[PDB]
Amino acid sequence: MKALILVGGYGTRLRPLTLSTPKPLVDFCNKPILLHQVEALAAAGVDHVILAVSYMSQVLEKEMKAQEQRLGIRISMSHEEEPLGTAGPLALARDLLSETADPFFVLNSDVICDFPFQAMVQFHRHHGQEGSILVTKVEEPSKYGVVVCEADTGRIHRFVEKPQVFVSNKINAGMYILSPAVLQRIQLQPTSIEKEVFPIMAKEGQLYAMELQGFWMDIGQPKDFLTGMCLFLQSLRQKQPERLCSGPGIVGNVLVDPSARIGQNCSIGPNVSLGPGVVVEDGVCIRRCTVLRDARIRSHSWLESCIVGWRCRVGQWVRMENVTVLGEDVIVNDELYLNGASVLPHKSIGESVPEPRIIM
Amino acid sequence: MKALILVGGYGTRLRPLTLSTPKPLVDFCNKPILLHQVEALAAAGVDHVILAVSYMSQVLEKEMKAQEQRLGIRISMSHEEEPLGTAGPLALARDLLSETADPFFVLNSDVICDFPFQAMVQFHRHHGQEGSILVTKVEEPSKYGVVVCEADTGRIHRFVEKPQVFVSNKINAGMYILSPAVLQRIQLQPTSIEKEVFPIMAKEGQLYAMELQGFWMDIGQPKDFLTGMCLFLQSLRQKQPERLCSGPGIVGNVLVDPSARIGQNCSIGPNVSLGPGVVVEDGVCIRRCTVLRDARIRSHSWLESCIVGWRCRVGQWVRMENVTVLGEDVIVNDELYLNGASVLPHKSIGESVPEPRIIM
Ligand SMILES: Nc1nc2c(ncn2[C@@H]2O[C@H](COP(=O)(O)OP(=O)(O)OP(=O)(O)O)[C@@H](O)[C@H]2O)c(=O)[nH]1
Ligand SMILES: Nc1nc2c(ncn2[C@@H]2O[C@H](COP(=O)(O)OP(=O)(O)OP(=O)(O)O)[C@@H](O)[C@H]2O)c(=O)[nH]1
Repeated sequence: MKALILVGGYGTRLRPLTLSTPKPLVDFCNKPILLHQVEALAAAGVDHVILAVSYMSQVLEKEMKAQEQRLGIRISMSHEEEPLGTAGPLALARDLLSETADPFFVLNSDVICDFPFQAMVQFHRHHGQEGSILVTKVEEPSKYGVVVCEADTGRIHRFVEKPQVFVSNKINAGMYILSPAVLQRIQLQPTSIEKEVFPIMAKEGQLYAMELQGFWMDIGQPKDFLTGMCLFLQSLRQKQPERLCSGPGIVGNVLVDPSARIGQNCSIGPNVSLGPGVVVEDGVCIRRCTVLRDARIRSHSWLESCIVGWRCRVGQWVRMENVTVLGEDVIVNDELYLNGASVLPHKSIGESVPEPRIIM
Repeated sequence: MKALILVGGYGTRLRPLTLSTPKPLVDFCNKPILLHQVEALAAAGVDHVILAVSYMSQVLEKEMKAQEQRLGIRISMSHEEEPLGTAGPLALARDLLSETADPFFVLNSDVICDFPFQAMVQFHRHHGQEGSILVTKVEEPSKYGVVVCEADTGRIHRFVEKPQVFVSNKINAGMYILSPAVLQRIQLQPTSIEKEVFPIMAKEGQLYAMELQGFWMDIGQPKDFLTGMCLFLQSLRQKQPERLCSGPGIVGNVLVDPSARIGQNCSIGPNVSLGPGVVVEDGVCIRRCTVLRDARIRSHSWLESCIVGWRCRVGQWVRMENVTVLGEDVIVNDELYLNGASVLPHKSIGESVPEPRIIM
């Protein structure tokens, strides 16, 4: 049993992180999201995964070929020149998914959740048709495409792409299991699967919907990165509570790498990830922020709801609030205020940014 | 006699273009800026030109070994692991510029002008001292650092970085002729030369200043890129008037590459440089704009004062004004309006941008 991962290129959202390394290679709770997905996928028992990339990503082939030898499952490498979309990647890796008539996982990279792989296999064997789709609950139907499910069967009736009508609560979760006949329906042109291929299958009624328990987040956006951060630390607190670092100046769910250093007399608040090799100085308050690797946060700073990129240097007495994202190698001078500043990589900030704008 | 070229790392202005190719590799009037500078340096008779990179730029390595076998002059590549700034590159390549006791050029890449190399050599031999600076006029002194000039000697009494006192009209033009004893003064720490080293040479009175006639531009900025493109097409009109393409639907000084295609019944206005392989369709008005290579502009569009990146697709009835820089592979949909839209690469725009803002 095989599994395709969609990890083509350039996540548009969260652009200051995607400009430096690819979107599946950014560090989500001190680990890339692709390592989370292939880690759970080898926990499922999938033999070999296949990864479909349009962007040339030599650092990603380096990481995945080290990870292929690290974990014990093989990794084949679907390579594309022109952006092939989301359906086209199944049709390039076509003959290999045609080699065995057995249902295969199809996964989006930007979703982090608690993966029910074998329960989804068991649902797909229990319903016995072509495609199985994973759906979740949200609180805001006016953002994502709603799907309507029948009770006790989970069959699709209609796939609706726009909101504001309220025919259904449930939302695409980005996990599919597909049969090879679905792949026979997919052509090599760059078209999207969820835009047309899932719509005719829903018009045939071929898809069925399986529901999750909870803890789902697409983290393709930076505010969605921070909410999925918050929910992943809550799920780690409730599954492996010895892995979060606890202490006297530590509040809530805090996960700290062993390479990370935390200074004397500072209160690190709830729902934070500190990357490997970060240096926190004295008097620094960190709440709901994600600090990626080798980023030094100097003394007496205050930081709320932010993404500090790799090898940054925020000075002393900087205030940082409202989901500002720093790119790689961003130096922030002393005594500055950042609110909504999406700062591009290799920038030096000496102004305060009172209002949300992009610094380049 | 040789020349050092500051070439290295991530020009933060002109960023929509900098994120795809390096800053000396962007095409300025159907030619990269570095090919302009090395082309003029080989017209001067410089033996070998050394360029100092800190950003890993393998494509620059690639076009520079192609240009090494093109122009007949050797190219040496000083490599820096972390940023050494603009004085550090003098110190890293310092044993090569210490091999011969000649005065050497050191150049900024973002300056495009009519290069008076041998006149600067004659001026440096006449004044007979340590360092010679090129200076030029400006219309607003409140933007750039001013430098005072004595008549009939050209010596620099004082170097002022900050404006708004009006002691001098003249501005640094980005070309220096330096002795080996300047590079014995120079140090291996990432300091910049125009911060500290030129100020203590001006403090010793050791600097002298040579004045340009006209046609100077620093094109590190996109509006400055368009103004320098206007000035370069004016100087190209007065020097090689048979190289600019003339026609019935062509107004002003227009440079068209031989691979570029221009459709019927369209009005290409003044100061327009079309790159190699661009496709201008039927009824497109383009004034004051720079269209880089492989970019298609579909029918009935209107473009004024804009930089169209590589492999773009501007749709039909699109209006673009106010220095809207499109990055690489930007698909603008039909019937849109862009005013100041500084669009990042690999974007698709479906909305009008009425005010100047950054689209990521
Ligand atoms: N390999 C390949 N992967 C692609 C291509 N287009 C999209 N993908 C992947 O498709 C998956 C899901 O698509 P999206 O949720 O829209 O993510 P995205 O393509 O990164 O776009 P944004 O997140 O909005 O910036 C992502 O993991 C992408 O990496 C492609 O052309 N080639
Ligand atoms: N090779 C090397 N080159 C550098 C470095 N820093 C600056 N340079 C070069 O110094 C030259 C002049 O500096 P600037 O005019 O400020 O240009 P810039 O470094 O591109 O910065 P911006 O144009 O404002 O984005 C440019 O051609 C840069 O390529 C460096 O750290 N390593």
